[PDB]
Amino acid sequence: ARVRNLNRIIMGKYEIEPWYFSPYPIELTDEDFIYIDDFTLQYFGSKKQYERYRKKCTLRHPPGNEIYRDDYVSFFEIDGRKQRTWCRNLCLLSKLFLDHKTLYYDVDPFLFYCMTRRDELGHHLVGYFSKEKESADGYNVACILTLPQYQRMGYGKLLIEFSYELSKKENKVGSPQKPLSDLGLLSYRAYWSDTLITLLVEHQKEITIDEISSMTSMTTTDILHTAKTLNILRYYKGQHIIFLNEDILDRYNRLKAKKRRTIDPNRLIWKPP
Ligand SMILES: CC(=O)SCCNC(=O)CCNC(=O)[C@H](O)C(C)(C)COP(=O)(O)OP(=O)(O)OC[C@H]1O[C@@H](n2cnc3c(N)ncnc32)[C@H](O)[C@@H]1OP(=O)(O)O
Repeated sequence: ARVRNLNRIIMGKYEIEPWYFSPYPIELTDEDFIYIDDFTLQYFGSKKQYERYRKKCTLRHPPGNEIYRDDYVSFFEIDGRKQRTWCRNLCLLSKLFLDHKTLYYDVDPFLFYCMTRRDELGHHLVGYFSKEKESADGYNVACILTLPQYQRMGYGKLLIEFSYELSKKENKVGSPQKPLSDLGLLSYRAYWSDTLITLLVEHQKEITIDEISSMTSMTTTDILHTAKTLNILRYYKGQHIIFLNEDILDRYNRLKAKKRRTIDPNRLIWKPP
């Protein structure tokens, strides 16, 4: 009698192996897989069951308001309390790739911003980031995740950039919840670096900390840490600034050479509560 662990999830054409254990309320059997509907995120122990529900009539995108939509991606804002089932399913899926995550069942305190890529086939959920409706620490992100099958395609940086656009619209600085996984922290460091580098080349050769946080919603701490890492911190005109140098120009051009997609602030149709 085999009592197997969940060793693989079948999502669309993808067969993904979890990185960590997730509390799916499922029976342990001699099989080690479950089906995850790429639209509803519902889990099924049998292909037949999955098929049975797949036929049902359902929207083909996350259950929320589309507050951002460009030719590349869309962002849906979902209130956990309004979509408990879907969000709980999202959290169970997310935990498979997180060392730790708050109780998956309690989604009420969060707002989920799910990003989809649109094809000739429609919407495809590629990642998301949750956010406390009320954060005592002012965290502008709780967990952020790019589904495994879509990682290392630039989606994570888009998720992060979007979280800062919300903060900017809110007229507040923000920073991701600590502690961050290594993957998460390294992604933020790259984003913060790319951001200061782009500002120095496209905005001004010299910029004060205040100006930076005002334009990016990045906190003083994240700005200083990033500036020190790049060796671009100085004192000019009576205050601390970051400055441009050949290294930064080089980095900027290399960044641009990758012709990466970015978020257009003008397409964010959203008002904070
Ligand atoms: C806040 C918190 O509670 S934190 C927890 C953070 N989340 C996790 O740990 C969950 C598991 N991990 C993940 O979901 C992901 O690893 C994340 C979100 C941390 C990062 O997401 P990703 O989609 O992989 O990010 P992204 O692709 O933008 O990262 C850039 C990397 O992709 C590579 N890349 C992007 N597009 C391309 C492309 N077209 N061709 C080749 N490489 C590419 C970059 O070269 C870079 O590699 P590098 O980091 O060694 O320099």
